[PDB]
Amino acid sequence: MIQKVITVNGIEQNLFVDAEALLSDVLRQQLGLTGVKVGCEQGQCGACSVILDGKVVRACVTKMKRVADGAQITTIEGVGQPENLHPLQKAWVLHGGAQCGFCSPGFIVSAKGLLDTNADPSREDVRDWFQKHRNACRCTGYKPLVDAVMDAAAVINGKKPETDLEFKMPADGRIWGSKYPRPTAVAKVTGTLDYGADLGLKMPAGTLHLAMVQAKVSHANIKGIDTSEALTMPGVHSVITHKDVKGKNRITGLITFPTNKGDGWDRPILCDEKVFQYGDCIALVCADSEANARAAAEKVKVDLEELPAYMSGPAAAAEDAIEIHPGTPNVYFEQPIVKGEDTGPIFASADVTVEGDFYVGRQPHMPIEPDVAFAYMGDDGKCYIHSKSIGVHLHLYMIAPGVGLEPDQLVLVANPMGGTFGYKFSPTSEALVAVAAMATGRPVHLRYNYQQQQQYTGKRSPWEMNVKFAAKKDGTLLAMESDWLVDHGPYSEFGDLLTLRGAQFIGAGYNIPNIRGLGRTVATNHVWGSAFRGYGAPQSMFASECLMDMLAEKLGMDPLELRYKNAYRPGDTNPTGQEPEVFSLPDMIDQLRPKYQAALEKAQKESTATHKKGVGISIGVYGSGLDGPDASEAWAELNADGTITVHTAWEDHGQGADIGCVGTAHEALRPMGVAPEKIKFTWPNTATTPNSGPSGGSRQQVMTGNAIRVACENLLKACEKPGGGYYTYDELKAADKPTKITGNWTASGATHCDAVTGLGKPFVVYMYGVFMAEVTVDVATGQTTVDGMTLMADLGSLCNQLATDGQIYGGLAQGIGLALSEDFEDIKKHATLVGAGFPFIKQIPDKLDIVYVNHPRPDGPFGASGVGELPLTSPHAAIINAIKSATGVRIYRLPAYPEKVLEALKA
Amino acid sequence: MIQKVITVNGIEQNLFVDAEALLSDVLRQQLGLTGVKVGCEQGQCGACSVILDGKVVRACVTKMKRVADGAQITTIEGVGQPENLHPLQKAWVLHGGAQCGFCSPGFIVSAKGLLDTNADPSREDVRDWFQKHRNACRCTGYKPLVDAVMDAAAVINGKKPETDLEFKMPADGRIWGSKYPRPTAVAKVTGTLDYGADLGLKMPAGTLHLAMVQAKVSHANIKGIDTSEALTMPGVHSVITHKDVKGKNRITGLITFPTNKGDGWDRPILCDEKVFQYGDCIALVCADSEANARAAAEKVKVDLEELPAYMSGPAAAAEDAIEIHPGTPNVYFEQPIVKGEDTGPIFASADVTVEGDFYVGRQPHMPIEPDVAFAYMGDDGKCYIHSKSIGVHLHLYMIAPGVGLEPDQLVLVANPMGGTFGYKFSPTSEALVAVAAMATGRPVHLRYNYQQQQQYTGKRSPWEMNVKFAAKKDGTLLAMESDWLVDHGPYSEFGDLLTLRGAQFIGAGYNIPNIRGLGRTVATNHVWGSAFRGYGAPQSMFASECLMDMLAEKLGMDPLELRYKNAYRPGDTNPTGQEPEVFSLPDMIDQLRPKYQAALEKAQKESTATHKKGVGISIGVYGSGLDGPDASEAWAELNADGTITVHTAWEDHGQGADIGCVGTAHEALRPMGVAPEKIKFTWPNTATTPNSGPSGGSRQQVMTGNAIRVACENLLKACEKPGGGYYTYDELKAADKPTKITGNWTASGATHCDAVTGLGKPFVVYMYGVFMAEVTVDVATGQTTVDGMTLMADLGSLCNQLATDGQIYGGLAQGIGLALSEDFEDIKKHATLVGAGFPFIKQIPDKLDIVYVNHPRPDGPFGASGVGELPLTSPHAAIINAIKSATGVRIYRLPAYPEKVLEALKA
Ligand code: FES
Ligand code: FES
Ligand code: FES
Ligand code: FES
Ligand SMILES: [Cl-]
Ligand SMILES: [Cl-]
Ligand SMILES: [Cl-]
Ligand SMILES: [Cl-]
Ligand SMILES: [Cl-]
Ligand SMILES: [Cl-]
Ligand SMILES: [Mg+2]
Ligand SMILES: [Mg+2]
Ligand SMILES: [Mg+2]
Ligand SMILES: [Mg+2]
Ligand SMILES: [Mg+2]
Ligand SMILES: [Mg+2]
Ligand code: NA
Ligand code: NA
Ligand code: NA
Ligand code: NA
Repeated sequence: MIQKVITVNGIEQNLFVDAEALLSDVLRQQLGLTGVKVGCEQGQCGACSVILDGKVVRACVTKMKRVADGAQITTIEGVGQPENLHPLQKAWVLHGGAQCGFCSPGFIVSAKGLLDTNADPSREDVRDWFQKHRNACRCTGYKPLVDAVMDAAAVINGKKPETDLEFKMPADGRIWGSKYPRPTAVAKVTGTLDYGADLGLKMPAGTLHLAMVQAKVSHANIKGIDTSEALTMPGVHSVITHKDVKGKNRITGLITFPTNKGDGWDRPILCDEKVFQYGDCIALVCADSEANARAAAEKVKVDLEELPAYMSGPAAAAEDAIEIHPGTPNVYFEQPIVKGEDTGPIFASADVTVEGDFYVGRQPHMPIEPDVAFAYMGDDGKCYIHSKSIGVHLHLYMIAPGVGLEPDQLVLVANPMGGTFGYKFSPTSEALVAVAAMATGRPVHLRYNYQQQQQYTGKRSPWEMNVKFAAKKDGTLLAMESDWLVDHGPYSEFGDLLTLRGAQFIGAGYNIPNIRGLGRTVATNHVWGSAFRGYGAPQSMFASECLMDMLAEKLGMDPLELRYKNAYRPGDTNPTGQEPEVFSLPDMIDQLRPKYQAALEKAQKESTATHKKGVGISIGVYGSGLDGPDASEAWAELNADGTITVHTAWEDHGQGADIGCVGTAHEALRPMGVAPEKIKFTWPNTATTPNSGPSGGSRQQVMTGNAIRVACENLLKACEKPGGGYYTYDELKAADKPTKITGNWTASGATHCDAVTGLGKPFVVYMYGVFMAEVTVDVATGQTTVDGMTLMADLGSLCNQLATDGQIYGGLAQGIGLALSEDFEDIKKHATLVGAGFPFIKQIPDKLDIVYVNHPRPDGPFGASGVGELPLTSPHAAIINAIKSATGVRIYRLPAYPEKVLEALKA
Repeated sequence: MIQKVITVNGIEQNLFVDAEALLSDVLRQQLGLTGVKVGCEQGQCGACSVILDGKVVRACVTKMKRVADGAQITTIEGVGQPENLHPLQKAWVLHGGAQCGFCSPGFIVSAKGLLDTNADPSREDVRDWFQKHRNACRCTGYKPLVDAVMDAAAVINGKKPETDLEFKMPADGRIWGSKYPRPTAVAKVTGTLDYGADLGLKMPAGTLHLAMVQAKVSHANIKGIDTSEALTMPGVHSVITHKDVKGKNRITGLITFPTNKGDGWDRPILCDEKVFQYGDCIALVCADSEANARAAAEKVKVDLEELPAYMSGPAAAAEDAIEIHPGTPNVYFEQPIVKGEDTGPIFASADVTVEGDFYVGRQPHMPIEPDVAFAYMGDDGKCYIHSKSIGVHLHLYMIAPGVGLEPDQLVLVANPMGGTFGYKFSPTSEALVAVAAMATGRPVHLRYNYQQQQQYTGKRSPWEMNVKFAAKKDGTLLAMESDWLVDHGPYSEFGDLLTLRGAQFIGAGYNIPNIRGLGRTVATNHVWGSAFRGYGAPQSMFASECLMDMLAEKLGMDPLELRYKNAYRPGDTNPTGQEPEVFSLPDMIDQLRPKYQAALEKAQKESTATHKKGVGISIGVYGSGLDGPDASEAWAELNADGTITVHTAWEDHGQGADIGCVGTAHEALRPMGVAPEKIKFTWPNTATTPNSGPSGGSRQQVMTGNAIRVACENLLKACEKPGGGYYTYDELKAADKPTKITGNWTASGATHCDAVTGLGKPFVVYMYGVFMAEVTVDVATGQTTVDGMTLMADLGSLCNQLATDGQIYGGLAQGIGLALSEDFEDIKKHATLVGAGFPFIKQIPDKLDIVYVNHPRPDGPFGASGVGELPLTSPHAAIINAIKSATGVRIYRLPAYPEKVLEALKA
């Protein structure tokens, strides 16, 4: 050990440290500076950025031996605090740069380092700086972060007054549609919002820290578990196995389709008879620290009989394949789509036909914050779980039978969380922590490292697809045929539903009267499927939007004009036979057209012999809702202090559940003149908030926004005074009148898609958009650079523009990754951010352009649709179409790795 | 466990707690708010004061179940921070209210609570508030704290501008003699100075926490130790016993007098053959937490043969008594005093003689911070100890042979510390933590609780005394006889030296030509003797100053006038035959006289039948130095940034080592125009600071102040430019000239007192004072209230008036405790603050008056003497003399408990 006397955030610290200890651990654990966020732990994400003697360093890869006596360190806590915000923090809030907020401290500290060395950076200087310092963001697409740095710099430079970094209320007083900052922003930009790992550090002594004993093969029969060496190791309390589970030790898919061949009870909590994928949790070590638990987990010995593993859909679907779940065929679900007339004769007599085979793979979510959860037994006898769940009520029912609790004896709460992008539509760690809390009686905390986040959370499910179009010479679509095979890994939850998405979205955007297709879901031993932003659309629409360009090529037609010819207009129906609710695609195409033509001309002018430029188009469509007559509930309550609490379980991945609540409520409450800062939101809790439903399917703004609107309308009625005006809390309580008022809303016009035909009216609101990608391909290396993305978006009406702009930029960036760099195929190589192709700032163009072409929705609150998943529906198709425009080569199987593009260029 | 969402220091906290947990632990350990100080842990000291929902509460006795959802908590961190100080914090700094600083956060938070309820309190309102809220201070005597509250209130009320709470530099630029604030004040008032327990919380995981296995009988032969049950208990690493000690397992007294009958090696580190007092440490449990170590220590079984214990000096000194240290007589030292002619014949022929038997007991130091230390093995192979040592070099040599290290392989460092008042002139925990660090190889931390602070740190040693005076009718003293028996408990360190103090100080202040006396030191089984502020003078001068009043009474002379007749004047010598260096007692008496006469008249006028008022006088004298030719060393270094570091081992109990250094250096550096904020001090460290010596004997201002002066004079010479002016650092380094310059100083005129006669010149500088106490005695209950104290003080020249005023107020308050309420006689009953008679604010009068009558010392730096121990030399004699004045009764044996006074009143 060594004494080091240094200054941290301007205050002398008399530190006692191991010279080999990591600065991140010292700052977070010894000094309580949990504003230093840790994600990857490998120097790749920048979340742990601190200033050390004028240099921005990653604290997770800086050992204390590198910190000199008398060193100066600054963390986010030294940049500024609530009510003493630095210009960078104020700018972040104003520009909406904190979505999940997990990267915000690190970007802000890094930016202070930049501005201390270059007071007047260009936007490119800012981008170069964040590239060099490895500041990674998965939510924002980087543009808002650069915007914030530039604004702060202007203020620090005296070019602009600091008051201009503070939001100015619009003249109309309306926050609906405005850039009003989100309530959680201040906490996020000051490092004072506690995420799950932060909470772990602040839990009491005697909290047990868990480590997973995980399968290191992909498929096996388990013969035994020996914990004897582990029990002797430092700090170890006990080891938990399936024998300690008090219920069924299975997670239920809950809404497993009747025509699924499996019962939906396939997924264990702790493996008992079998390993089904690499990473499966076989045991939990409980210890006094994460470090001691992990060390001991390495000594637990599992005796396995390894089995041949099926690592792709086609392998597992072979007629000869051995059943992974004995008694259930590996191909456990099929969904037909049968619209209109038989397609065979139409293809035979059509002027033109096209066909393609396409692939979209196992995209990894890559939030900056790896999975983390904790649980404890309450003083009331219930088991409490606090996690990254984005469907607390859903997950309660998925896990309660398995853990052996009745639903009223378990409570799930959503912690503040650093992104999910859908992986948390699935249970991950909740059942594990519940079992351990129940077995020990003690609080327990489980933090995944980044390798576990990659290997042992669910993934976008790969689809192998064949799609065909028949059309007239004038471009009018006549018929479509489709086939898709969904590799869902070993756990069935929502796999049938994901497969149904192919019937709904392959070919969406156009009038196609005649469709014959079939989706099939297959169990494999690769990573299990969890929702990933777009949930079936990125697969489906990659195929159909690439195939539209192939059709245009075969006709000698411009691909934007081919889309214009076929786009939904009154009278048309979507693939499930339902009429669209608004018709904005022609409007959006007409408004895009001159920008597309100019982009084509620029690409022609600026292309060189070696660097070929191209422009690509695609359409995106997706539902806002879960299928059928989805519903939500909210409670609007006048509090004694005159504030109003809007109680919901609107789960916040980081997308803006807080501001969606406040903005929607504000608009609904305008007759009573309620200031936005007087409106409070509630963190999701299954005991004390209503069943608003999960934040999946881009649904909350529509479903919960409507429930909030109704609850607020009902509160206004409850407060109305005879003769005009409104009663105060005191007046209502004195008259023994209610102050907490319910509202509910149901999408009553919706119906589930049929099991035989796929036809129905699954959503009452959809999101519609048109993408344009501008790219450059280096034909010597095959490397593609995306120079610009544009989204024409019809969101009906904006609840909050900081929220929607940010959602779109973030989705576009994930689309660039999906197109060019991302996959989870190689269990070890793709288990790091850099290994799996995470998009760092230079991969995302500064030119991300949005044009809102909003057609108010009949059933949306104040006309709103969702936004969340729209920007990932097909940006990757636009990008691949742009590579084709540039070079003549078509990549059918994502991602467009440089060598793959080169091979195609040279064939 | 329960989730509680509350606000702490204005920030929402999502807390997870045990409902039974103490708020102090939650705030300090879970939230890192080490500004909440914990001392007593029993709700008696107020150090842990926090504001909870507008009420000031003691966090150490507030369980989390009392903290409601939505509660608001404020700690010192929420009051203000460095560079954002609250008016109360600024006022504390300006008024010098932070000496050790350990109580400062709690008083400030408590005061904010006061001012939030009563914006314009009277001084009595402030006192009533601190009484009610149990805010205890052992350093300041409370008056400076009340001063600070009143000043802050005026500012908060708009009656006075906030800028007036900031120090204004004197016109002359001189900080010597000024009220310049001490460097450490800001950290203390903001809770950002880490004391030893705070450091423990900020040490790395894998630091082991120690608990002592202690004797629960006073005297025994040890037969065995069974650790078997303890080793099985939660979190336990190991148990350390004497078998793990690598050296002699004894602490050496180091400077044991040759005529001592013992070898000075009597004190074990870990008991091996015997228990010598209740509380002796027999083993150390090492565990993952203090709580787990303590729980396991309760299960360690010690097999003992209890022996009869001698619990007082007279019992142990009986001719028949069994030797506690076999081979050494219990009476192990005698010091004669033989001055002038044989006293028998002088007593026989004198006009008047008086005699008395007096007792001063086992006063407990009662710092607000209980003892704490830690140790580790450095990367350099040395063993480092960080403790409350106020003599780091001294303690290194006292313990190194016992722990089995050569002196260069051990390093002792003084942590910031919450008071000692001399107990840390002794080793307490240093050898214990060293043994454990060496045995385990791991960092180790040991915190005493308040019961252990009381039972198992050293104490003022009781003296049983008989003193006699012979005098002429006109009051001229002719001769003195003295006998004293010093109960030193079982451990000899500095016991012989303490006994020699009786030869030096019994009768000090007056010309007494003929003296015959004898002091004897005896080992007992009550608590071992450690220095307590005044170190022999409080005992010695209680006897002689009470006896002077008895002489005055027998002569029918006024007791101030009797002192005036006899006080040192040129030509006189002190009891050791040495001439005083200055002669200020007559001056001080002349200046006190009219205030004494007015006080007498007030007492006469204001006395009633039931409440009798009186006025008492005493003189105090004490040396500044350790005996003989004491010395110190300092290094003055010009740093590259133009600051100057003054390197010393001036140990800070809280008295002001920081400001003594800065003020003395500033004065010495004035020719070069060095601003005070440019002068840095060094925390004591045996490896990297010079052997400046211990902060004992009121010596540092004289010894180390002179060394600092010399080092600074030498730095000026090193920086002088030919032709006038001074070179910069850059100019000196370029010329390859030295920048770090030594200075030393020795009290060359001093000699040790003779072993046969007691004569010598032990100190070259003394401190001189005259006390006046004003009291009221309720003759129905025997309760005495001290209504006022005055000290006429000759300190030569003031380095810093905030420091000296505070030292005097603090010493006067300890004198009130010594006189009226304090003892450590009953091992259990006196093991709490309240049980042992700690003076809370209402026991200390707001009227504490100082008059400086400074006679510059020939050998002091800029004329300064010490101050530290002067105010405790005899205030308790003045108080007892005032009780006699008021009521006619004399208390001979302290303390003057009400029942004791009543018994005397009624006899
Ligand atoms: S770079 Fe440190 S946590 Fe990712
Ligand atoms: S806001 Fe950047 S990772 Fe979420
Ligand atoms: S009153 Fe809480 S530590 Fe003393
Ligand atoms: S300053 Fe109050 S206890 Fe030391
Ligand atoms: Cl057909
Ligand atoms: Cl391909
Ligand atoms: Cl490649
Ligand atoms: Cl004699
Ligand atoms: Cl008495
Ligand atoms: Cl009493
Ligand atoms: Mg500022
Ligand atoms: Mg038509
Ligand atoms: Mg190749
Ligand atoms: Mg202020
Ligand atoms: Mg004389
Ligand atoms: Mg009695
Ligand atoms: Na901590
Ligand atoms: Na792993
Ligand atoms: Na802590
Ligand atoms: Na004890």
